[PDB]
Amino acid sequence: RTVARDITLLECVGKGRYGEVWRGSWQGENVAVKIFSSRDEKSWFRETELYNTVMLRHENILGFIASDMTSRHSSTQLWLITHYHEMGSLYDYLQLTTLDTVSCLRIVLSIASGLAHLHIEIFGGKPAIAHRDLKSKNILVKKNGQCCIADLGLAVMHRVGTKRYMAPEVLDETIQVDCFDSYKRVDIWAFGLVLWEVARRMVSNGIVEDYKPPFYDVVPNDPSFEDMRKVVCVDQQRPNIPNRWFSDPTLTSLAKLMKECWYQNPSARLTALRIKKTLTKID
Ligand SMILES: COc1cc(-c2cncc(-c3ccc(C4CCN(C)CC4)cc3)c2C)cc(OC)c1OC
Ligand SMILES: COc1cc(-c2cncc(-c3ccc(C4CCN(C)CC4)cc3)c2C)cc(OC)c1OC
Ligand SMILES: COc1cc(-c2cncc(-c3ccc(C4CCN(C)CC4)cc3)c2C)cc(OC)c1OC
Repeated sequence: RTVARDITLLECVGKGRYGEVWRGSWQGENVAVKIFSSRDEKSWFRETELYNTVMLRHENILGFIASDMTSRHSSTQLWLITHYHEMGSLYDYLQLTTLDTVSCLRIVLSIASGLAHLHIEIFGGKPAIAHRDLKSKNILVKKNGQCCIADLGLAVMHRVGTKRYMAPEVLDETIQVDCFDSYKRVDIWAFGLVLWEVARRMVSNGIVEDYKPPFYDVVPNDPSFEDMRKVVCVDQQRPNIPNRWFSDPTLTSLAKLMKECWYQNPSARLTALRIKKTLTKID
């Protein structure tokens, strides 16, 4: 039979230290092609190893299509092919777009759904998985208003995380590295920062906050590990909840939820399943 393996790379939609992501075309259908730098080969190997262990299939997990390794003259080329989400990342989306109560809840419940699916062990099934780099750039927006979680290059089954999103126990090196639940609790911290980023863009009583990344007001751009440790661990700062949220029942409930993702004590934080249940009772 014919194995049509050609992908037409049409436009670059992301470029970083990781490498590049392209919109591509296979048999008339859009795909996303992540081309890895030499620098970040181990991210391709880890995501490939995970998908070779468990073929994750969930509406709120970026859809896997293929892992490709091609021999070149002097190098190895590593591609990850996935579903293509033309609306781009949540980070991208929140820059110009504002949300209402329905769209805000749909976004955050879809993220919680994807995260709970990663975290849960299913017997007969899937191993439990922690993401370890959850942030708004690693979440894609779908046309139906739900999101999907991307980038399992740091995932662990039962490179470091983006420093801005690191939990206190990562920054102070107290994380119980032999305990899988520790890595879940690091994801929940990061989830709470994403929830704050999204909630800011939800309009209430004619008011919205501008898009800002977590800790924009207390660390530099490209904060150092030390910058983050002093804010999060030493001073125990947390993102600001604006007064205007306390006039809106949805943002009042979301403020309480994000507080319960940011406890210094990792074992006090809510689980992804408890976050879903709380979100299904809002509105
Ligand atoms: C190797 O590499 C690439 C392959 C492909 C590709 C292209 N046409 C058809 C296929 C195909 C799928 C599955 C079967 C099955 C049929 C049932 N039978 C019992 C077992 C075998 C056969 C054929 C594939 C896998 C695309 C690629 O790009 C997206 C590839 O490169 C990453
Ligand atoms: C990787 O991704 C894509 C793959 C394909 C694709 C191409 N040829 C053949 C197949 C296939 C056929 C038949 C089986 C069999 C397996 C065992 N049993 C006998 C029942 C079913 C499996 C696989 C597929 C899935 C199409 C795609 O899109 C239209 C893909 O997505 C980009
Ligand atoms: C986070 O990580 C990965 C993401 C993706 C991915 C999947 N769908 C769509 C995208 C995308 C498309 C388009 C835009 C822009 C361009 C046009 N307009 C001006 C605004 C929107 C941005 C983003 C991406 C980047 C694939 C990945 O792997 C193949 C990723 O890595 C795991």
